[PDB]
Amino acid sequence: IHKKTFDIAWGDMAALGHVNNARYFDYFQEARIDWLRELDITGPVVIHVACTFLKPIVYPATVTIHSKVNSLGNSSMIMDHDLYQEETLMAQGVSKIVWINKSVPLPDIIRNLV
Amino acid sequence: IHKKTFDIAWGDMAALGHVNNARYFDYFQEARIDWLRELDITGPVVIHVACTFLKPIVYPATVTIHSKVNSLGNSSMIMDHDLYQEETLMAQGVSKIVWINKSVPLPDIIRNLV
Amino acid sequence: EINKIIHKKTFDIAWGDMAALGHVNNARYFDYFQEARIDWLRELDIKQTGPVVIHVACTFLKPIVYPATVTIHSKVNSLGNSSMIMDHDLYQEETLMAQGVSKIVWIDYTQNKSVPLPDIIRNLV
Amino acid sequence: EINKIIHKKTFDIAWGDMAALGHVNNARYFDYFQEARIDWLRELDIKQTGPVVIHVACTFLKPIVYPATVTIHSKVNSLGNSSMIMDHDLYQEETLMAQGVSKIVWIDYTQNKSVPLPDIIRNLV
Repeated sequence: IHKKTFDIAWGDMAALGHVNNARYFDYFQEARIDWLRELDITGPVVIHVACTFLKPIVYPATVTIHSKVNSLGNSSMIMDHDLYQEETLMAQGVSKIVWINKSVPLPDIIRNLV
Repeated sequence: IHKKTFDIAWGDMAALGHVNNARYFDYFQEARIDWLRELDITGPVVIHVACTFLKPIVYPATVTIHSKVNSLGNSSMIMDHDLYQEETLMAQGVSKIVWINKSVPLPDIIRNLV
Repeated sequence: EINKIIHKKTFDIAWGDMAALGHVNNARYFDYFQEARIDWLRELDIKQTGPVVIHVACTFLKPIVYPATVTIHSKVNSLGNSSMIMDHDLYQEETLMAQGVSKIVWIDYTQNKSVPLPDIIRNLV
Repeated sequence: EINKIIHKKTFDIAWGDMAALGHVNNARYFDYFQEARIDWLRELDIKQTGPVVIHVACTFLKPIVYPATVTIHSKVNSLGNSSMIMDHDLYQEETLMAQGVSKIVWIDYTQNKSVPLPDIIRNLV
């Protein structure tokens, strides 16, 4: 639903030779900001973030983050990021985003991302 | 069980004025490496990592990561990181670490961290 | 010959690149010059003996702000026996936001001994 | 007076600071000088008008490797009307791993106009 291609930086690599896991969260966050900026987004805050590391990534690489929403509970949402190197899936991201200091019903430009 | 005090860097702050969430994973990872280095640790790999963001952090700050293990299923472990600013809890980290490309029984210097 | 722009790299600023006071951290600029330089050496087919950075500098003429698409135009000069200098001009649109400089030396990595510059770089005279 | 070490900061290298080829990335050095400089200005009680970095440089004499405890000894010179220079020597143990330099200018932030240096810095003559 939202796609972002980009290249791994040589300095995103940690000493044992592949992307630091923490940079995966820099990647998912940029992807989230990008998408929200397209949508022209009282605000969200990330309450939770997680990654599952399937395959380690090496320089050089071109990768693509397929972002999608998967549940809206009013005032809350869950958002998935899938990180592909070529057709291979290298990691799964998942963020819980809330709207706000108290809970405001979900914007209506995302209710509509369905 | 493992404690690490340290100071937030001015450049760990993102534009809206408080620590980038992604740096929380730099913090938990260093804490994990530190501890494993004390323990003198075929190897682990992080398969999963997650954070829950309770309170945002601002410069300057002194914070402390209380790390502990919480389940060993042979060949797997779950490790918690709790990040305190003063006596206040600012976020909860949780990593799943596995030993290895196939599953080796858990080292015996961690079985012993009980 | 030398002081010509032999490399141009376009890209976008990550929202995380920004420091607290609302412009790009200045350490990150070096991350950008570092990427322009590595990409350029890949063109040339360069990647046990090889380049290391002995010095690097940057002058900050204008601050950069998210969102932003910048371009780095790289040129080279001062080739010595092992050494070479590489200037980077970082543009946003038509405006020059910063001028970088990085001195690179060729060594034997395992033996840390200075070693004469590759031929493919020498031919840029 | 000026060129004396007026600041010393001890710390440890993060395992993440290292770049692929097994020593500390060179952008991160600037993160260290940046922290030494901010800490020093906090001593002096410095934090709408204030310092910005116009230039920053570093010479890399020896590579740093994880694990490592380093010390940055900072000194100042070349005070001008708005400008000042600040040298950083980065030590591991008794060995000098890199020499940094950073030129700072005092401005009005909202108005980007050069402004005369604070008195508390001037008194270091």
